[PDB]
Amino acid sequence: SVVDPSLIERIIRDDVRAMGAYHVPDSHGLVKLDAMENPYRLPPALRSELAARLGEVALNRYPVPSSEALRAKLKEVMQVPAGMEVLLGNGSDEIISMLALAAARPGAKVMAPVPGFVMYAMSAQFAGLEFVGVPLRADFTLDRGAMLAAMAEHQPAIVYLAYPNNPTGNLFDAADMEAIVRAAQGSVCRSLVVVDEAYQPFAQESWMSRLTDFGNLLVMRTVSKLGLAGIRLGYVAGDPQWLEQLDKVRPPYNVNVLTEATALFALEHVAVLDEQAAQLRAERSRVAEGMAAHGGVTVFPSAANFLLARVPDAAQTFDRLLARKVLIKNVSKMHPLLANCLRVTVSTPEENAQFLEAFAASLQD
Amino acid sequence: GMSVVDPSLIERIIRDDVRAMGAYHVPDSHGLVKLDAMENYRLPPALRSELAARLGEVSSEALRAKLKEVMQVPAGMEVLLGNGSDEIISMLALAAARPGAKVMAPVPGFVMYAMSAQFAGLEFVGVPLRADFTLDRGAMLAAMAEHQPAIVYLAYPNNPTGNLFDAADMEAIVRAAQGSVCRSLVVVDEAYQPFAQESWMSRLTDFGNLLVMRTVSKLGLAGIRLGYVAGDPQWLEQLDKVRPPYNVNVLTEATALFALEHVAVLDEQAAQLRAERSRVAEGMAAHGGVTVFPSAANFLLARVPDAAQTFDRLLARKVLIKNVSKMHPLLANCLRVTVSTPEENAQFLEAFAASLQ
Repeated sequence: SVVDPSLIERIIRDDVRAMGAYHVPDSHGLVKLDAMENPYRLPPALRSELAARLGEVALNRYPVPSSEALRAKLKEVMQVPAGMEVLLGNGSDEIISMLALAAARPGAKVMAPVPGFVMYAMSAQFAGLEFVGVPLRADFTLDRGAMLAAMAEHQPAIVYLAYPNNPTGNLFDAADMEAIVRAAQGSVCRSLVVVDEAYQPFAQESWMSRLTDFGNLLVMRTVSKLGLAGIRLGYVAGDPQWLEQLDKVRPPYNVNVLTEATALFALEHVAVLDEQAAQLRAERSRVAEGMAAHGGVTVFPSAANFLLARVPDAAQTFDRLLARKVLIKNVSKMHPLLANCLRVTVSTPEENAQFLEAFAASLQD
Repeated sequence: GMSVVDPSLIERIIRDDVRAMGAYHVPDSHGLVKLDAMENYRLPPALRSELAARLGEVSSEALRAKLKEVMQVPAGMEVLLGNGSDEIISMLALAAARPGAKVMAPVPGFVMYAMSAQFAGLEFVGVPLRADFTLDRGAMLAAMAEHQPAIVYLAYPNNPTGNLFDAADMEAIVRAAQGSVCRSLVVVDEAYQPFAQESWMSRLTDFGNLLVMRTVSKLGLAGIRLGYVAGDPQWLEQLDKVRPPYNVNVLTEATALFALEHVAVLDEQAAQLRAERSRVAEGMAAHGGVTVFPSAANFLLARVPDAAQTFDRLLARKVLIKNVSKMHPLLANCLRVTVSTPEENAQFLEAFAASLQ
């Protein structure tokens, strides 16, 4: 090796080098419950129908998925209110970046609760805008007064609210959020408020209908990738006066055809996707109950496909789980309020049962 | 009111220049011969069904191993996978997005070097190429000395100019970025390099601040090409920390593996490109006032008397090429034309000839 390690130290962000193995190698029997992903596969009948449709779209056998058709289907399926426009993207990150870029005015700031979605290189993930993180309460609830005070002091351009939040899992108090949306219209500050529902499972309480009630609100979501890897379709709904501006800063590339065809298929099989969501809800409860039954464990409330839990010793529990071929996410070092916290992704019944046993054993000192 | 948009709030939040821009209107390319994009198809029946089978049935390890084998990634170097060169360029910008971190590239260059920097909130330093689009070593080194960039992109060959920069100049740049002039990661972007050409891959052994970026052919299928970056694990282990889980679609990977297992087909693609690119270049250069610039890529850059007029006339004749005229002073009156199938190339040269009269 002819690498100069001091050059790597100089070029790569300290927070990127600080992080440990974001991806660990796929060994024999390793159960991964560390990533934002849905382990559930479709029924064989739907799997082969999707494989057929994507294969045909790949080989130019089936027709091109029209963006106008995909947007129209989203509006219908997602009950986008009358008068509101939908804008498509390559995942939620592109849409967040487009938003930040559209608002990249001299001195523009982005404000979001912390610990929150963008856990590293925040300003970088918000087109160079200054990031202002407002701590959530110790129990991860949104601190209305703290948000309002920071809003008054800092005068942000954009307020981002993850609904549910990553890594904490919780849906913030709806009243507190409405107060924030109204405050940002002028009385406290002047901001676009973006409710990010990217970690929200299908057929759940959405802010989509609140687009009718607030002129400074945008609601962003994603469509399932249906276990084929790749890029989830991202989308943002809101008033044409906001979206028409946002669409001018799109990167020099469109949304790829497989993502569009896959998202279309997802939208056309909502009954099946509702079934998965229900099965995951039942499994999340069993996993939460199992973890919660132990001494010194706090399982925090969750509306997501993952659970955050505080344990006596996260570093120790992580290693002991990995020693039993179970990989979860240690979020302990990402923020002071996440001290001794692990984030477990809800998986299949078989994998959940393996996690629960390994978790129970790892906690014994 | 509470429920209605405040147009002064739009004015306060959204950039003045974005509001001044016209709306994004998606143009229909229906009925047009499209020679404005970075695409090559022509796959035979037997392979098309074999590929169809593979995609019907559908391991990143297996793909990563086959990439290293076929592309002869040097011993000790690893590969990181992504969605085209685009995702890799974005990941690099994010991983290197420290305060004051600058991205540098010779200009005119691929729009994503500057764009990736803008999206990551990083300054971009364009260093002009010479009027003939050759790399200016002296300019590059002075720029590096002055600005101290974090990343330097050296395309091989360059988009939209098509040419391969001087190898000695490039090596000088890579070595200067090790500490003598500045301290930068130098990425050789081989995304536009056809198969079976001179590559920087083997030089990963010689330079510790070098990464080599490439794509695999998608065999003319619709969608994304597999993109990958080869280099030392100490670099790639850090870049892997911003790679999203399951970032690449299984069909993208399947097609990439199918292509890496049918190298002879990639060789035949390369051979047909050499022939057709010579044909198109000659046909264009025959016209008075037309300068075709040298290329080792899937497209040709040409300067015409009036690019706006030639573009409109070609479009009126149902042929779409890329008007890069306004994208850099050095591209004044330049059009970038993608080399395609014999039939499409014939239609282009027919339309091009009629549009110049």
